[PDB]
Amino acid sequence: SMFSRIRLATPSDVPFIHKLIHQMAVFERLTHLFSATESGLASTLFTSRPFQSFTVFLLEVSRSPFPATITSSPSPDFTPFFKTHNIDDPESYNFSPDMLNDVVVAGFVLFFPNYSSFLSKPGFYIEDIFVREPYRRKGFGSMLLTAVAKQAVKMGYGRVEWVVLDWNVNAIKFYEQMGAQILQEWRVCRLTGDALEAFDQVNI
Amino acid sequence: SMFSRIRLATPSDVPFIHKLIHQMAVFERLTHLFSATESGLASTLFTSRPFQSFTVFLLEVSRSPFPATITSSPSPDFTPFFKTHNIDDPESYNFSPDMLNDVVVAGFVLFFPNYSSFLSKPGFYIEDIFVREPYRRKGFGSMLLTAVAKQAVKMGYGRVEWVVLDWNVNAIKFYEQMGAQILQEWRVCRLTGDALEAFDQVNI
Repeated sequence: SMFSRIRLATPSDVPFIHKLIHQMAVFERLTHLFSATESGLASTLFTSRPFQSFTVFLLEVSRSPFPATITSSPSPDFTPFFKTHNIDDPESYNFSPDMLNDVVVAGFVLFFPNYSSFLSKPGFYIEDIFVREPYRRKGFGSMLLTAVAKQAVKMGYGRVEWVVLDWNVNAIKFYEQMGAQILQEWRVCRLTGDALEAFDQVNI
Repeated sequence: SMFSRIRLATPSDVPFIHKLIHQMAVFERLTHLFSATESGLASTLFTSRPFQSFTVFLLEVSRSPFPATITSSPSPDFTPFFKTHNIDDPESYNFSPDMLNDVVVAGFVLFFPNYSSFLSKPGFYIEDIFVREPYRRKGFGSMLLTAVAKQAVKMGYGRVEWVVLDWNVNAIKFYEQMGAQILQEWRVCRLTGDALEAFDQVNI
């Protein structure tokens, strides 16, 4: 048996969030895009309460059962999610929130509220899901997505949204099986870098 | 001369936000999607400070100059944006935040923070821009977009993002002229309605 739990991240989890983002960049061969720092994460991710703005769920695993609750959870609207599964992790020591306890961080989902004007209802947008290598091929990416959807339902939020690569045919079919719809008409536009910084010069 | 100003919305602006969203739905022939209420907007849009979560800039117009400042602005990171332009508005009385003053609300942009994991930096996502009919064909939609970009630069945010219709060739060219990039590989996925509500039944 391997036990898993999904909980809310708090400021003390910044080292693990930093390392998970780095491993995600390594996995994607995108480390040239990585400039995240622990200070940057610590000063930006936790300026609001969970679900108020940026929110991170952490996936943790253990060979022994987790506690049934988290009494110190940073939100009153959240109780952890759990699953039991029927493994060598050399990086365990860099992912243990309590060095003496047999629990390691295995993945994360980062999400934040979006909004539907026509409904006057918030929803969630999922920005990143990443599961580190020893825990891959076990369905944990889907478990983290499911956790965000379940939280949206508990809170009465209107929609959960994310993006998918046009060619990722297997993920598209997976999302459709869940009842999600791929909105074929929209394209994402991004203003960044020197192009964004040039707006400093507009006389308004 | 017509003077314009872009300021932060506050809870007292809920009636105008409600009516602007409604006019946007009427304009798009999408009123069958409109279920927004003043109470819903009032209880969801203002649970955080400006730029912390959902944020609305309001465009206002006047035949006389605006004050140079807003001392009661709900954010210390914001000063209003202004433009002078070289008109019959029957709906003026439904859009005047102070009935005796010669100022009317003409449009809005609704946006909220997004996040780049690789940068550990927030950005802004623009959800809606709408300018009501007597003030259309005057460049105010671009002015509202510019306001969000300028605010991102002032705050050191990393990117501004939005979506565009694949066939909206003129808007695409406009966004490219500004230096934005259309990311052709991504498609938006949406989980909503009974499909979302079904996640209540997942045993995690």
